[PDB]
Amino acid sequence: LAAAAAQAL
Repeated sequence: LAAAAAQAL
């Protein structure tokens, strides 16, 4: 999940 979120940017 942390990576999914980071992907926003």
